Amino acid sequence: VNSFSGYLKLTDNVYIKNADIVEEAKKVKPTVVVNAANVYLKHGGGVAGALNKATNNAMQVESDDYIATNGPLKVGGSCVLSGHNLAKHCLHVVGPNVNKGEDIQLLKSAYENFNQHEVLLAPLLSAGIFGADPIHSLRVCVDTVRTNVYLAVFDKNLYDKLVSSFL
Ligand SMILES: OC1(CNc2ncnc3[nH]ccc23)CCSCC1
Ligand SMILES: [Cl-]
Repeated sequence: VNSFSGYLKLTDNVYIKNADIVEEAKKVKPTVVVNAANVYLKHGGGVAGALNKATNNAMQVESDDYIATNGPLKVGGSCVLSGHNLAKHCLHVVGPNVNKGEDIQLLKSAYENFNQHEVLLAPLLSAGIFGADPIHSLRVCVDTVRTNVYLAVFDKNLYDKLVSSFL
């Protein structure tokens, strides 16, 4: 039993809600919140910009030190950093950005990072400004993640379409 509330159950381990991931994180304070990161951990917009703003830019400061030490992530890769005021940890995961020409096949590799964590609050990878089809992202999530994932979908119209079309 956990403290996530109001989710629709899609499968044994995947749940979905119409919610702002920032507000969800502030309420639940989960062990792991997933960021929709880019390889440079430049949290300018989308989910990343919103999560960073909620940390008063502390996420960006920590991320800049991480990159200065380690260099960029790989597309499909991840790193674990602090969750600041939002969660214990933030798992920064880089899905392919279709608006950059990146291979959508890397979406499965990105979701594999979730399997290293028993429970996560997450957005749909490569959705929104990363330009992939969110219906496709949900399918890859369900077919790849085996740990317990609570998906927050900001857009109510999109949430309803994802539910209604789910196979
Ligand atoms: O959910 C997405 C990604 N974007 C966000 N998701 C959750 N919380 C968020 N807060 C700010 C942005 C944001 C992908 C699925 S379709 C609707 C958009
Ligand atoms: Cl977005």
